Amino acid sequence: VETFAFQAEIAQLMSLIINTFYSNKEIFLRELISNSSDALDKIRYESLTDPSKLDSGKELHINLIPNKQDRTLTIVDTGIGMTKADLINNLGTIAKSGTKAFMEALQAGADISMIGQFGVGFYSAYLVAEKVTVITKHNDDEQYAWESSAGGSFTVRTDTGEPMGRGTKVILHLKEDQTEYLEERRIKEIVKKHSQFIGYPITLFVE
Ligand SMILES: CCCCn1c(Cc2cccc(OC)c2)nc2c(N)ncnc21
Repeated sequence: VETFAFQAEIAQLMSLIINTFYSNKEIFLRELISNSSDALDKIRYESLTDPSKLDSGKELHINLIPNKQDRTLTIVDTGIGMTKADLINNLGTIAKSGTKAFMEALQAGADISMIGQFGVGFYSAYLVAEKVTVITKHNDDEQYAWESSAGGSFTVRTDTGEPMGRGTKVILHLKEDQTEYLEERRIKEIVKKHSQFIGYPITLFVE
C-alpha cells in the first residue's frame, strides 16, 4: 500500500466539494457515467486500428450496482481503464487547470453542478461518498485499487481482488445520510434525468 498526497489544488477542490452547502448532490452520478462513457469511447476508438485491444473484453457497457448491506453504489465500466501512472500522477496533473478554472467560475456565480465542464467531475463523488475506492485495469498494466477518504491523501495498491478484464469500478462508500442513492427508483430517476442518451447500455442492478 503506497500513500500519496493530492496536489494542493486538488485537495482544495475536494474540501470545497465536501464543505460547501449545496443540496443538488445527485449530479455526481452523471459525472461518473460521463467519465465511463468517455473511457468506453476511447477503447472503442483505439480498437478500430488495433482489434487486439478488445481481447480483454468486447462488451462495452456500464453497470450500476447498489449494495445496501455494504452501503455502496458502484459504477462499473468496461472502458479503457487507468494505468498506475494515470492514478498517481497524470490525472492530477491534468486536473490542475480544470480545478483553477472551476474555483474561479464559482465566483462569477457558477455552481457545483457545472464541475463537469472543467474536466474534474470525478471529485463530485465526494458529495455523497465518505470514501471512494476505484478498481481499474488498463491493457498495458496491472489491476490497481486507488482509494481516498479525502483529507489530503490517497492510496494505491496492486489489486488482489477478482480480476476484471479491462475497465474501471468506482465504488462509492456512501455517507450515512446519503443512502437514497441505493434505491432503485432514485437511481432510475437520476439516470433518466441526466444520463438518458449515453451511447452504451447502462444496466441498473437490483438488490
Ligand atoms: C479525467 C478523466 C480520466 C480519468 N478517469 C476518470 C476520472 C478520474 C479522475 C481522477 C481519478 C480517478 O480515479 C481515481 C478517475 N474516470 C475514468 C474511467 N471511468 N475510466 C477511465 N478513466 C477515467
